[PDB]
Amino acid sequence: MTQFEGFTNLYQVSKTLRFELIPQGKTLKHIQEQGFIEEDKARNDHYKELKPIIDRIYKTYADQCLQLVQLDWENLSAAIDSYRKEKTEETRNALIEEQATYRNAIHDYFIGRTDNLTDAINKRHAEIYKGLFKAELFNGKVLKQLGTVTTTEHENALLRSFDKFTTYFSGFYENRKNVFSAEDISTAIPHRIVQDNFPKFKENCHIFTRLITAVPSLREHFENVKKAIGIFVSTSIEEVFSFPFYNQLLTQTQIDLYNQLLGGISREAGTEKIKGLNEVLNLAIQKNDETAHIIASLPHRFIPLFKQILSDRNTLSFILEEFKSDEEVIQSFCKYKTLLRNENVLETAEALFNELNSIDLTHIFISHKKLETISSALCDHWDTLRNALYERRISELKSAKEKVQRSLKHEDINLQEIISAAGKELSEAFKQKTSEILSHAHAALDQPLPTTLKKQEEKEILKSQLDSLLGLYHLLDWFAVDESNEVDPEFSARLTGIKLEMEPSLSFYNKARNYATKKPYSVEKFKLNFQMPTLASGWDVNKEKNNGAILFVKNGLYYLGIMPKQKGRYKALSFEPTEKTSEGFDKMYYDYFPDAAKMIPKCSTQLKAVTAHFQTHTTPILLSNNFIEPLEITKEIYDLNNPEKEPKKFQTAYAKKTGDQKGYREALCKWIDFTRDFLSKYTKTTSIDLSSLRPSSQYKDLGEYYAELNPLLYHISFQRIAEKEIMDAVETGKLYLFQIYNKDFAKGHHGKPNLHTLYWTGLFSPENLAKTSIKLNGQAELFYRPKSHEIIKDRRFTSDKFFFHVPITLNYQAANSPSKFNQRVNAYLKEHPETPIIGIDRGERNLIYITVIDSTGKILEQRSLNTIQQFDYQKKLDNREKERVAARQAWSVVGTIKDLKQGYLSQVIHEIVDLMIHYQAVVVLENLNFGFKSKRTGIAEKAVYQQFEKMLIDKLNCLVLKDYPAEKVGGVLNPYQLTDQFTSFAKMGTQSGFLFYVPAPYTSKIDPLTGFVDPFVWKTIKNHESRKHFLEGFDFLHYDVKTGDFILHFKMNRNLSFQRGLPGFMPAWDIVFEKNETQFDAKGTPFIAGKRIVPVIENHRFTGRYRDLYPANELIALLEEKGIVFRDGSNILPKLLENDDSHAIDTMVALIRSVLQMRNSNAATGEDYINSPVRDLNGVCFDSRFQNPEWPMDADANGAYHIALKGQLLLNHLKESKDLKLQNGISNQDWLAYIQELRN
RNA sequence: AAUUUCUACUCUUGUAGAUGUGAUAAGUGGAAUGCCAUG
DNA sequence: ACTCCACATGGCATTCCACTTATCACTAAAAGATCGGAAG
DNA sequence: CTTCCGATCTTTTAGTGATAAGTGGAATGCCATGTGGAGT
Ligand SMILES: [Mg+2]
Ligand SMILES: [Mg+2]
Repeated sequence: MTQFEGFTNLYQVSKTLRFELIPQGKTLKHIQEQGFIEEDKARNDHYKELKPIIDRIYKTYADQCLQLVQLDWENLSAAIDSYRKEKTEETRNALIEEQATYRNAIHDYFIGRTDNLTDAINKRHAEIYKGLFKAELFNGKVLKQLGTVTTTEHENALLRSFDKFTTYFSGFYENRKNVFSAEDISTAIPHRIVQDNFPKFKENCHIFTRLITAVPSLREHFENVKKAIGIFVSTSIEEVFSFPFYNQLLTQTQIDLYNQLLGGISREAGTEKIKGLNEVLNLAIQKNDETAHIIASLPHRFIPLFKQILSDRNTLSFILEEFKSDEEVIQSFCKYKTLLRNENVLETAEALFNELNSIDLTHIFISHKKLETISSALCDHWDTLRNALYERRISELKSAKEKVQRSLKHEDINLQEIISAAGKELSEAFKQKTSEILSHAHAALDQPLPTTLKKQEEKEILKSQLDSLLGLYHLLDWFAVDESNEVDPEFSARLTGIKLEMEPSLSFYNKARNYATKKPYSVEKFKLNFQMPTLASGWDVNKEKNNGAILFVKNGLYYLGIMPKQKGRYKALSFEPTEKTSEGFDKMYYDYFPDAAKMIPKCSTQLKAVTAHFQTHTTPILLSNNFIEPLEITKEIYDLNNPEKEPKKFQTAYAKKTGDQKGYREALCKWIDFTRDFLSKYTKTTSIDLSSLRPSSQYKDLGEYYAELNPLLYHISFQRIAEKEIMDAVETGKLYLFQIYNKDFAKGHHGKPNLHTLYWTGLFSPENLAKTSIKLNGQAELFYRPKSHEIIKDRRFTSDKFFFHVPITLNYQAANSPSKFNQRVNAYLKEHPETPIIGIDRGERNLIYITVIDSTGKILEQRSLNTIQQFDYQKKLDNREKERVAARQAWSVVGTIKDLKQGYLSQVIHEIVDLMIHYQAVVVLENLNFGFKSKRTGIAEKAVYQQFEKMLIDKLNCLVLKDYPAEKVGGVLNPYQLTDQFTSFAKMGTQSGFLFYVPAPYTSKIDPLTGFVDPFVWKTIKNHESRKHFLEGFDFLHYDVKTGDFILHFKMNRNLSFQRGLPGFMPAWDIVFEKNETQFDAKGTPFIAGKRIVPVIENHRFTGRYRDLYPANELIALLEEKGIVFRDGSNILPKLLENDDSHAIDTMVALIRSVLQMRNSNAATGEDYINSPVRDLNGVCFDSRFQNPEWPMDADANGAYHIALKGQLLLNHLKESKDLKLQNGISNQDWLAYIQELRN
């Protein structure tokens, strides 16, 4: 009988606690006068300068390695094709093996162990790779093998400024070893080549060959654009899109050339662009030819490749010049404005714009491409000018319409024909517009310039002037000056003169926009090192004089002590432990042996002495260094750890590959005995009570043995020190004493502590000291942030503050990773039938909506989480989102919205977790594609689709409730672990512990009472005869004489060509045009039943705004206008389709589409209800405006309710699942059939 | 209207909830401006 | 107190911003470089 | 006047089994369409 309290101590999690350090006593004088802060600031600055200098070596080596790659890519393409054909486990394993094989084949060039290279080149690559992650980068032991980097004297000084400090780059070495490795890291060069870029290139090749097979002219078009751009002159376009061409496109230059082939080289702005592959395909589609209809079915976009991991991008496009400071942009703009003033732009522009009143307008022309701008700016709509032109061309006349459209689409038009088509109103609006634009330009030129671009007003005035100048340039670009059509000579010459004068303003606008929108400078913290190469990397007492980090405890206040280097040497400061009743500090005594898996072979088998001993003779060697008794290394022990092959004989890989269970068991037992002897004999571990360990032959696998052994090697004890010694040490300057501090260590605190304060207090509590459940970690780091009753706004930023980031580890007694975590949760849900569901719907109108259901589908609690603790967070997020949108267009400080969303979700996660604990339920979420949620966050960044799964999963991974006692599960020492260990979103399955993912579709627009959905898809009824065929497919519809509602019948075996392909459980439906009378809810508000909300499509091409519709009222109005009698209750459908008028059939289809729309939304009045087009067997049509608590209230509440029921389906199928596994997704047919069978 | 830091506050020199840091790399999405086209 | 109206989209290019996603470390001790004093 | 070497400070190192990712596509929906401005 498993229990809900059993979900604890399953896996380790690592957390970082952050505290402010208060300098205690005279330590601030000693840390300031020795210049540690300034030296560490200079060290950080030199590191930031030196990082790209070092990166040049890695980029050069990666280039020189990747130009030598010569592989055959047919096997990987075949593997991907076979995986895409059928998604099964065996083909997935084959694809994983092939990807690993190619990732190793790429990695062999970096190592220098490939057959297809010479021995000298391989030796050079091996000797380059050997010193690539060491101090050989600094002292030139590997730089002279390359030579191409060509470091100058300042770069050499920067490189040698880190003398005896190379281990500062240790984390950089770990970061850069991920790149040159083939261990399936996403941030690796071979993984990027094999798994990221190659599927994109294969899809591009398949797209190209399909496109060429469909139409032959696109081959000539692609050859012409490839010749015109100027890339790959030796390879044809049939050879570029081929598998052997992927031996290139590995270095960044070839990738950028391929991307410029796809996208197109761009010249300077104001000059015609050379099109790309995607651009010319979009141009061919937009022509609306028959070939466009051919292409539209095909997938018509080539996918560009990704950047290489280190090499920077370069392009053939016009990289436009940038300014460097506010002084330069103001001085350059003042010079440009002065130049425009003495050249006298404005009087000759006004002469041009008043010359139209006394000139023959037949010798002037308007550019064809910009007539839409004039139409939008001058008249009520963009279509008015071209509609007038079309009517005028008709008035002076099948094929003639095409001739008129072809004349209007590409040939310039004179202004006299414009003035004949439109009349006096366009003339007066035109001169008014030029007068307004010239007035704006004159006002901009007379207005002085601000000095600096610091505050918003000084940037807004600059934008106001420069946009007016751009508007005058746009107005001046209206006229056509080219010789292809007739034009007055002197006017054209002077017009191109003033346009040539005005040309650089458009580039000036872009330069000022690129400068003015930069992020403002803000002071940031930097890592302190106290002139120590390895400061605070470990708390151990053996390393306490080299690391310097020692913790203390003083009557509940926690202190940190740093002993600096004295005259450049490590003075081993020692403390004498005294009697416990003496007043003073309690020193923390750390005892650790970091990991048995890495430290048993290092201190036993991988010594230089042992390896040198075993390459001449097989006699066992006795080791005496750091051993109380001489330990013996035998021959078979050394060959167990060095088997001259990748799998070792005592590990699970050998047993899986070979199957020799007996040999694996013998090797494992020998290794356990050897580790026991080693831990018995080593001085560091000779006092460890190893009697609690199991015998050697009982362990199933070595990882279990290490997971059991590791908690025994960690220990903390506290020793008393006299206060006089510590005070003398901190006064003399031999010790820097800081107090670990936050809000909860203040004088007057009353309430419950912070969660991290609970972690810190529970780490050093006596019960955790007796048995370690929370582990204090190394690699602590110190940061210094400078300067950026008496209650003061932003008091914390008024002075410099020392920070202290310290990692901790929770659930230390557990394993590193859980052992089949989902099996335990599935077993617990299998043995517990009555388990609720806390299903969640995410959106933007309602940010989070939840519904809690029981096992029988009833509603326990439904509630919108737009407001928590009397704060409507959705309105605040909407205001912030609108402020950011309006601020990024006025060149303001955009700011951050992540903080407010995190604040809102901190409340939401607490409410959801509180319901989880109080109901002992599961949480079902909707499985949304990353593209969809990124698109919806792009449209409105108020939304919380992302940043909600991550916080919920990370909270449930280590859930500590503040109220609960520490010894009880759920306390600070026994956290709840209700989710699987979070590694990455890609590797997450459909179930993560108690959190469930169900498919998204058919959860909102579904009737909760009977499970009806709209069966049609409205894209297939675009034409009138299809509307006739859709109309004759229905059985009947007639007016009920006693209830006043039209009852339309449906049989599901009809209109299969218009259905979306989901036959429901029911064979028939009763679609009802309900009587539009007044109904009252529980609160007494009136509403009209059957009301629908539909956007207006009166223009037949655009989506207008919403309007209220009444299907019964408009239906009876249509039928009374037609005069068709219906009071006898007879079927009207054959009486209706007997006429050939398109208006009646069109409004019939419109009414049917409107009545079948379940979701009715109107953001202006705040209405999100659902009305049901069909009738329940109880004789009540559903309407959520009744607001009965047994049924959902809004549409998002309905969405949450059907997320809950979709997870109810999974839990219902779990009870009959003998394999303790869930379904492999839920098909929409299965879900609809299940819900419609449950309702009926 | 105080906070390691974020969010909502002020019976309380503080309250309630949350908070994995550092480093590196990549991608996505907005906005402005150009070019070719579409309604 | 009513009613009309606000140009929109597709493919690329440049710059700027914000935000997300995916790896590594959470480390004592063995090995190697350096140096001040002893010995020749 | 020159050479060695034991102390001491940086620097590099050692490396387990999680076994996962369970598939089901063939297309849908998953959510919403600027909401706010003006004259008369
Ligand atoms: Mg939903
Ligand atoms: Mg929803």
